Formats: sequence, C-alpha cells, structure tokens
Amino acid sequence: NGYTYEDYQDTAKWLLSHTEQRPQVAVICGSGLGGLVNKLTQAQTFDYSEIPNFPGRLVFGILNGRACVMMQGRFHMYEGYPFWKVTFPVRVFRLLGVETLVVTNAAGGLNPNFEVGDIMLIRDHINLPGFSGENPLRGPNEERFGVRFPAMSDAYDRDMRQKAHSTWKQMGEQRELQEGTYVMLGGPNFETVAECRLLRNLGADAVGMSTVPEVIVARHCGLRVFGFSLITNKVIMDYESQGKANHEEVLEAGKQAAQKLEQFVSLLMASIPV
Amino acid sequence: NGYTYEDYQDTAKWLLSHTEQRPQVAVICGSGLGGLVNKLTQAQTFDYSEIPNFPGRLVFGILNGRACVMMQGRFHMYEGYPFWKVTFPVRVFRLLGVETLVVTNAAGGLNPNFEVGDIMLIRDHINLPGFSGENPLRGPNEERFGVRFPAMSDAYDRDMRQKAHSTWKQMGEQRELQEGTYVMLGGPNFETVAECRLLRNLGADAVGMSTVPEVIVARHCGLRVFGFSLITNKVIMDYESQGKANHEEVLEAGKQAAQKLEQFVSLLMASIPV
Amino acid sequence: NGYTYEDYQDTAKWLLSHTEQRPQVAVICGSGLGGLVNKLTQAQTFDYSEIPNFPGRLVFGILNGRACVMMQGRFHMYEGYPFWKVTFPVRVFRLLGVETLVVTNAAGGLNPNFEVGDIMLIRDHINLPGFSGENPLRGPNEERFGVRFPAMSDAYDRDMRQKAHSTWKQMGEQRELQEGTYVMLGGPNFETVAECRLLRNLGADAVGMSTVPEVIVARHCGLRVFGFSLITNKVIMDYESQGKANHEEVLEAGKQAAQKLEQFVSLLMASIPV
Ligand SMILES: Nc1nc2c(CCCCC(F)(F)P(=O)(O)O)c[nH]c2c(=O)[nH]1
Ligand SMILES: Nc1nc2c(CCCCC(F)(F)P(=O)(O)O)c[nH]c2c(=O)[nH]1
Ligand SMILES: Nc1nc2c(CCCCC(F)(F)P(=O)(O)O)c[nH]c2c(=O)[nH]1
Ligand SMILES: [Mg+2]
Ligand SMILES: [Mg+2]
Ligand SMILES: [Mg+2]
Repeated sequence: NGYTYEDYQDTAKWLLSHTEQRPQVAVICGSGLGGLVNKLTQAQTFDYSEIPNFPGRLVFGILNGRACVMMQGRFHMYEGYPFWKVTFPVRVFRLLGVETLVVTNAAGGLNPNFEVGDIMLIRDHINLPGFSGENPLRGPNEERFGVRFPAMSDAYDRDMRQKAHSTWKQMGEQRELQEGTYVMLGGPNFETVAECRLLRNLGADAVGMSTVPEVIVARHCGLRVFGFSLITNKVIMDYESQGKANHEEVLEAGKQAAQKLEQFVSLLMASIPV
Repeated sequence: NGYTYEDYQDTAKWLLSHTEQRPQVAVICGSGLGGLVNKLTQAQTFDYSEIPNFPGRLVFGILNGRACVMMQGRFHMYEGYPFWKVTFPVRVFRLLGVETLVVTNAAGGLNPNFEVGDIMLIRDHINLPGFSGENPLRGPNEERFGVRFPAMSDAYDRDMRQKAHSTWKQMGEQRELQEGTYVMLGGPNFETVAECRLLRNLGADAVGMSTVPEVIVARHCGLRVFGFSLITNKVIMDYESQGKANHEEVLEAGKQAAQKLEQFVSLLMASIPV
Repeated sequence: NGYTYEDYQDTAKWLLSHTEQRPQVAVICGSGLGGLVNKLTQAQTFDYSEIPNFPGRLVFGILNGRACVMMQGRFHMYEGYPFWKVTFPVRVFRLLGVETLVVTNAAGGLNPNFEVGDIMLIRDHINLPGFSGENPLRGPNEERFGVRFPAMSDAYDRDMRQKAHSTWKQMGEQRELQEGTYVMLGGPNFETVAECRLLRNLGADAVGMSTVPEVIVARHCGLRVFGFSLITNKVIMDYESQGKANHEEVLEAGKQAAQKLEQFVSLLMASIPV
C-alpha cells in the first residue's frame, strides 16, 4: 500500500473543511447507477482531480432525505489500478464518519434463472484475485483501521437484505428481486464457455470485475455493507449458441434499468440505521 | 503495458523494411514444433535479440505455398515475463497484416481418455492467471487494436477445427485427433495430485503453461485463432501411482511427435482462409 | 528473484563459519510451534538482522538429540513479502547440508470431520497463488538447485507420514491424527461462506496462508518434506451460523496446543532418516 495512514486522515480533513455536510452513507455507483448523483439535493461536487491523494467526481448531497457521499465513477483492476488505489476512498469514507457503504455493479448472469435487467442483491462473494494474494489488505496491517485477519463471512448485512426484499415488494415490480453470490475476476475480457461453466459450478450466481476489494476494505474498517448487481447479460454456457457478450448490450441494459436502480437505492435510504 | 502503440508500429515497420514477405499466417511453435521453421522455403530469419522492442528467432517463409511468420521459441510467464511482453509479437503480427494465428504447446493430459503423443485441438480454454487479473489487456485499452471488453467465447475458430479433423483423416494416422479444453496455469512446477483432480473437475482436458495470453491478445485485435496441444504425459491422479511428471519424458514425446506435428501444420495451411 | 546462487551460497558459508553445528533437519515453526526453540539444547541464535542477505531468529540447536536449524518466525505473502524472499531460507538450508524440512502452520478446518485442536498431517497441497503464476520458482531456473519443471506429486514424504501416525499412537493420544490436503491462499482476510464451500469442493481439508511456497522450493532442491496443520477453527460453512473466524480464537487454540505440538515434533525427530 502506497498510502500512509496520514494520507487518509489528510484527505478526510480536506473534505471535512471544504464541505459542511456530514454523511453517514457512502454509495459507490457501478454500471447503470452513474446518474444517481442527479437524484441528490444540496449537491456539492469535487472532481477527483482536486481532492488530495485521490487516484470522476465525488458528490456530497442528500438522497431521499439522507446525507450521502457518492462516487460517480469507480476504479478497476482491469484499468491498471492496484487494489490499494481502488479502495482508497472507502477508508476516507470511514474517516469522514460514514457507517454504511452501498456498492453496485453490472454483472453477467451465471444463474440460468436470471434474466437481463434483474437486480441481484449480493448475499456473498468469491474473491478470485484474493486467492492469489491480490488483496487491498496485503502488506503491514493498519491497526487504526482494523485487525490483521478480518472475517468476511458476515460481510453483506443481513438486516439490509431483509429490508431490501421488503422495499422491493412495496415498489410492486413484476420481476422478483434476485439474491446470490457475486464472483469477482480481473477482466477485462468476457469469459469463455468453459470458464462460465466452472464459475457456476463454484457456486457463483453473477460474475463481474469490481466491488469485492471495496467490500473487504469496508469490512476491515467496520462499515456495514449492502450491494447489488444489475444483470446485463446471460453468460454464454454452450458452444452451439450464436450469442456473444458485448459492451453494447451491457451499456443498453444499464440504460433500460437506470430508473429502477436509482429508485430502489433512493427508497433503501430509509432502511439504513441512523 | 510498457509498450506504446508506436512501439508496435516501429517493430512492424522494421520487419516490413527488412523483408519483402507479407505473411497472412503466424505460427507460434510450442514444444514439438520447434523444427517447423526448417520446412520453410525462402526463409528469412531474425534473432529476437536483434528485433526492436522484442523481449529464439522469428522466421518468415513459405509453408506448403502459404506465406508465414513463425516464432521459434516463445515467451512464458514462468520465465519471469509479464503478459504484455509475452504477447508483444501477436500485436506486431496484426500490424504486419497477419489474419490467422496458429498456436501450439505441450500439455499434460487431464482427460483419462488421452494417451501420450495425442494431439488435442483446442476448442476452448480456462485462463487461471486471468481470474486474478494477470492479463495482457490489463491497463488502458488501445482502441486501435480492439475493444475494452473483448469476448472470448468464440476464440477458437470453428471452421478451422472442422478442417483439422478432415486433414487428420487425410493423413491416415491411426490414433484419433482429440479436442477439448486447455487450462493455463503459471508453472513451472508440475501439479500435485490434488491439483490435477481439481483441474479435471473444472472441465479441463489438458493443462499447460502458455498459449492463453497470446490467444486473448489475438482475439482482441481480430485475428482468427487455431491451436492444439501435444499431450506429453498423463498427469498423476492418485497417490498410489509410482509415476511422476518429468521434462525428459516431455522432450521425448515432442521428439517422437515432431514429424507428425509439422506435417499436420503444413497440411493445414491449405485450409486456412485466404 | 532478487537473489543469485552466490547470495544463497554466501549466506550458507557465513552460517557454516559462525557455528560448528551441522544440522540435517530444518524446522519452520508455524503458529503453535513458536516455543519449540526452547526445547533446544546447545542452542546458538542468530537474529535475521545478523545474517547476510536474510529478509525473527534462526536457532541452531539439538532437538531430541538431533541437530536442527529452526526458524522462529516465518515470512508471509500477506505481510507483503514476495515468494523469493519467503523461501530464501529453504535454499540456504539445502546449502547448509539439510536433507529434511519440517513445516508447520495453523489452518482453518474445511473438512467438517475435523475439530479445533486437531493436527492434520499434510498429505498434499493446492497452490492457488501458483495457478496465477505467483511462484517462488518464477524466473530463470538455477540448475545448481534443481530442474526447470520440478514435480510436486510426491512432495510430502510417505514414510514420514506413516512414522508420524505410529508416533502419535505410541503417545497414546485419544483424538486421532488427521491427514489431508492443505490449500494455500494469500489472505489476510478469512473466507466467505461461498469461498469455504468452493474450497471444500476443490478437495481441500484445511485452508491457510503459508507453507506451500517453502515446500515447492524444498522439493525443487531435493529436500524431504514433512508438514502439519493445527486446526484452529472450523470454517463457517453456512449463513445461519453465528460463528465468525477471529484471530483471538486462533491464537488461543495455538497456545493450548503448543505443549503437545512441541512434544510431537520432538518425538518425530527419531523417525527422520539419519
Ligand atoms: N466478467 C464479466 N463481467 C461482466 C460485466 C461487468 C462489466 C464491467 C462492469 C464495471 F464497470 F466494472 P462496474 O463498475 O462493476 O459496473 C457485465 N457482464 C459481464 C460478464 O458477462 N462477465
Ligand atoms: N502444467 C503442466 N504443464 C505441462 C507441460 C508443458 C511444459 C511447458 C511447455 C511450454 F514450454 F511452456 P510450451 O511453450 O507451451 O510448449 C507438459 N506437461 C505438463 C503437465 O503435466 N502440467
Ligand atoms: N485462510 C485461513 N487461514 C487461517 C488460519 C491461519 C492464519 C495465519 C497462520 C500463519 F501465521 F500464517 P502460519 O505461519 O501458517 O501459522 C487459521 N484459520 C484460518 C482460516 O479459517 N482461513
Ligand atoms: Mg500525504
Ligand atoms: Mg426465480
Ligand atoms: Mg477416444
């Protein structure tokens, strides 16, 4: 990790001086949710380029009455960021006073029961880069954030998932809310058929390229975490299919679901403990 | 990636000035195929050491009436190369005007139906280093080569595999041509029993230490790809076996198969699209 | 790898000139075995800071009559060491004249038949970082240590494991000695439920964060290898459990087991070929 403890403190102190807002919730907007900052009131925006130590914009504002800090644009391993840069904002959030992190992403559906446009609550994850030691916590532990060996078995808050199921029901959507396991791999290529079959056999329901390292750092520093995937495509599972994953369809799925995603997150603000 | 687009251009230009050959086919010769360059007519040879930006020798020549460029010797992750070095030649090939890449390798047989000396057409792959983000495409995307998120589900050209089956028949070899999934891992050690069992349970038929990153880059830049593995050993699947994988047996299998592999590739030239 | 053959040689020379002891056994003490040096007679201690090229202390002394060199403190990937630093001592031991390496660790129990406090003999391993090329042998091969492609299928000496079972039975312990496959991942976080389930389905019995690199380098240089894990916790396998892995209970389990682990290793010395 290239950052010192004091880097995170300096960045938090800088933000705290430059805004009077004091959010308890941070939201990292993945695909389909880039427009969520447009639902904020009393919005104050900082370009990442103007914030000390930041590797896009960070927006402080109020979402459905709740003070939030939002990343419009996140960082990815596939773009060449190390995980200690990808996750820098999460520790800054903790030092700002945030207590809950909401994460979202786009993902391919491995579970054959999913459909394009589904929302999948993340109940759990599989961190494939972590199996080989690629991990934002690699290196000396900063005890001022958390412990050397943090547990991940309770990462995705149970109460929030129950409340998300309730909220969804009250929104009266025809399509049910999905829930399952998100597997992170590095990307940026999409998977072969053989890779898709094995990922599904690992127990995964959705595959993507982000989120997990953010969650690990969030849990290490004691944040409550809730997340979901937008299912943008059903991954190709056989050789006979003329289907082929492509950015175009992912972008189009994101566009079609944007309103539903934003609405759902906005409504969920009410369920986050104060 | 330490190379700029202009680095690839410089190397392509250097080669195009040093030879008047204009190949449509590139062959990366894996174990057992090192002698293929000796079958070329009107061969012109360049040591890797002399070629600008190259991390063996590169040979331009005619094989069975088709103009080829051929890597005698390739680069491996286990020798300490990053994938952006391993795959440098593939993008150069595209800039030379190559349209089809033939790749080969040696591999251990995970499928118990394989025998030493079998050729396995590669129908698909599993990229284990890519699960952790070790990927030649990591970093900012070069759009002059291809898209940010390239698909891999159709990587191994279906027509070529059909024509390879037909070509093998024409050869009257008594051993059938195999076809299956190659899994790449870093190496250089051979697998434990527990590792072999889990790799077979992932759906892999053969295990090796190369090829996949070159295929990813090839597909990203639009090349047609055909590949195969020489099965040099049946991997050890139980603790009771007195068998043990060893380089000597791998070298011996390559020697015994060399003529058949060279003949197969030569004959396959007639089936590569023009 | 930052070390040349001469660096290892220099380090070995230096140790050989600074002690008269000529150990044939090396012990890398994992969790629970830190106190084993206290059972050494005629002990001479070198701080790692004293030894040329070393990335804790190295203790030469006599264990149950048998000359040993023991690492009190090993190096871990999760603390930011590359595997070429983690495994540096193993090659030094070979150049000292060591013929047998004993390794130990703490691990989480994936096999539901295990209980906290169990000792699991390592019959085999799964090297997940090695699947992505994170391997202490990556780079140019040094033939003076071993071959380019060393086999791992016979890594854990069969005779030593049989003798360990006999020793345990003669100790009269009522809990049986376990035996199985250890899977290494990077850490330092503990696993999610989904990860635990998939690792069990890979065929692993215990999961930890060390050892495997040391074993690969040991086998590459021809050392006999024996190892075990102390099972410090039963990994969480379902979402209904209120359990949660924690360092406090791992430390406590090691503390409780220490006197027995030290006794077991001490008695096992008699079973090493002389
Ligand atoms: N590996 C993989 N990833 C995806 C994705 C996610 C593509 C990248 C998403 C993103 F930009 F990283 P995020 O920030 O997670 O929304 C969609 N469909 C698939 C898919 O089929 N496979
Ligand atoms: N992982 C693994 N690799 C192999 C191999 C391939 C050895 C290396 C081949 C090579 F040099 F990398 P290539 O360039 O792919 O021909 C033969 N048998 C086995 C085997 O049993 N396991
Ligand atoms: N991945 C993983 N590791 C562990 C451990 C090992 C913790 C670290 C041990 C160590 F310090 F690295 P060692 O040198 O191997 O004793 C205990 N329980 C679990 C567990 O449940 N999961
Ligand atoms: Mg600073
Ligand atoms: Mg359903
Ligand atoms: Mg057959």
